[PDB]
Amino acid sequence: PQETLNGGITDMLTELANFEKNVSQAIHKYNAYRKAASVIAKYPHKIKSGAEAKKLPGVGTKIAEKIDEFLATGKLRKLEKIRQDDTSSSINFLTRVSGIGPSAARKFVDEGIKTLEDLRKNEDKLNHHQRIGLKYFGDFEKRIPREEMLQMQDIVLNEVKKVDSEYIATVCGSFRRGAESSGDMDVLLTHPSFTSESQPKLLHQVVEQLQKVHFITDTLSKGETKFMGVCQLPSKNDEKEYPHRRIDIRLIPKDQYYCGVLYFTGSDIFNKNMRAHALEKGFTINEYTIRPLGVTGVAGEPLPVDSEKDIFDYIQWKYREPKDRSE
DNA sequence: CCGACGTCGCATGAGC
DNA sequence: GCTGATGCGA
DNA sequence: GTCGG
Ligand code: NA
Ligand code: NA
Repeated sequence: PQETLNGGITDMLTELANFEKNVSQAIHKYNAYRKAASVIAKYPHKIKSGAEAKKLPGVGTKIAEKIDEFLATGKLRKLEKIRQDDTSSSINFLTRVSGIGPSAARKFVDEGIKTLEDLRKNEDKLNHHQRIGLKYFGDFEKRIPREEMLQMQDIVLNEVKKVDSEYIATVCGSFRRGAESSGDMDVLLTHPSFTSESQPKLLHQVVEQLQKVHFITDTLSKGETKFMGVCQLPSKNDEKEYPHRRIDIRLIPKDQYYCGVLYFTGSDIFNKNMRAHALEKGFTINEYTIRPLGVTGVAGEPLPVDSEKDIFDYIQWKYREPKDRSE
């Protein structure tokens, strides 16, 4: 619903969330504030009091108090104070650079490094990932229009097939669900020659070809099963250059591919709902396999999966389009 | 009261 | 130089 | 910070 409903509250909780991750380094508190921010962001009424919000799952006593304070005063004293905190706001800011987490950011600010320009003056203290993150700080914070994602998909699917026409490639994430914009490109890759009960170069040569035609421009990380890096659409001649994007490519065993596609398609809320059905039906679904319990709860061997629908079939639920997997 | 809160590949440091 | 923990991102 | 065993 309209941000004007409870935007101040959700923004406040989101701010508090970020400080718990990046500054307090308390990851579970961060997820709590986000869970509260989300359940409120889906609430179709302008909240009148903290008690009204406390009814919602994810909102407890402390946030109810904070909502009371915000509603009455228009702000939150603890948030206002940490905003002005030069050390804390600087630590929180540096973590926006990909590769710089809470630990690196605190180390930087300790030794007087607070800003992007500070990072620029100090390259030899940055690792390879962080340098890329610094290099593309702005572009990485931009979202990717679906039209560009399609143009990116065209290039990925084409070069992948050109390497070996037996490769199977699927762009997952919210893009596969039909989102009008994406944050990055998540590619899932497989080959009939690759199963669980069974080359080290299946991933390399796909990455290699995408570098060869200058789609992939940088590499954050690269192993035998997982690639994380940077890509860029070809500049339409004299038209303004496209922003560099984040792209992940992972090689999954064929017998685990469709459990992988299902999981990385999402949504998170949908996955939660989905593998909670499965439990009530005697099956355990994770990222890799679907397995059966189990009179006492001993999970048996992974069931054969040749498609997404195959998984739906096991747990007696009808196949639902990626379009309709918001929850 | 008090533990769970996802899990893991890769890069990198520490430990030895 | 080998083993394993840590930081990071997803 | 919240939930739940
Ligand atoms: Na609640
Ligand atoms: Na970061």
